[PDB]
Amino acid sequence: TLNTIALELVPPNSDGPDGGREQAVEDARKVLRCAAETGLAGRIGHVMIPGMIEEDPDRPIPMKPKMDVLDFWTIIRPELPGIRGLCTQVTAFLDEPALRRRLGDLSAAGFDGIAFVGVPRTMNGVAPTDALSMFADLVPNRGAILIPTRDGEQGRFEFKCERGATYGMTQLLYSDAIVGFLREFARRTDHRPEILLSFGFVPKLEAKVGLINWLIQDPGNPAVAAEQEFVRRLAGLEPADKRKLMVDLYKRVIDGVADLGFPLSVHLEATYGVSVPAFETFAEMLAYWSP
Repeated sequence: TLNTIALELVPPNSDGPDGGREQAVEDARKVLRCAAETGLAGRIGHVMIPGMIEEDPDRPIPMKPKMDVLDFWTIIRPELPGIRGLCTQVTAFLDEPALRRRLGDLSAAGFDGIAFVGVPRTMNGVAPTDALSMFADLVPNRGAILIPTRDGEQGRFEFKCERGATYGMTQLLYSDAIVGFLREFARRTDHRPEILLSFGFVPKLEAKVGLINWLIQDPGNPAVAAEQEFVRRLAGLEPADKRKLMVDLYKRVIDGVADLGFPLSVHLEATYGVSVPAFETFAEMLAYWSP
């Protein structure tokens, strides 16, 4: 059981003369600063470093290269004493021996959990679900991605638990759909993976860029339609009003799943960047319930 507060920390752009090293150091320090200014010093137990970033084909300016998960971790680990590592890992370009070597490298560096994921839309090894069960003593927390609104997620997530998933890291949660999912999942199955509950701060910039709106989109799915409308509302609200709405949602989710039998961790995300306003919302969420 992780039983932790994980912060999403995206590696910096490596296109510059220094490869993003100084940017990585300022990122780690800004995380500690925001936590300190909001009353959450020492509360974060893990950083969640994504090894894959969804690419939107319709973004005009292509995404600059990013640091490797492990290169990024090597720089920020001295800056984040006591905090452990989580990550996502693309497995499509790793055969079983190469997967063994990567798992060993991550395990040695101090990663507790790893979620295997696929490649972006615009991109061309072991399948993520087949990797869950391989070399299970290395990075023993093996994660699957859970999207409770997705069609057929019940049988999909159930099969991933069969195949060795020990925790589920959810897509960003902007409704209480996770409550109905886990209730039905606990009714149908004995599987009780730890659920890493993902909550993402929404700033006013979402109203212009629409990044989060795109990340969660699911055309035709009315449940996601409701969530996108919730995100669009949040983005236009004044800072205090949106903090209350996200905290209320947080309470509905925690209160909805608290008696279902799944171990709970919390996954904090700030899609547009770590900020003090983001951590002001995080703090009030964790003040209601915290792992």
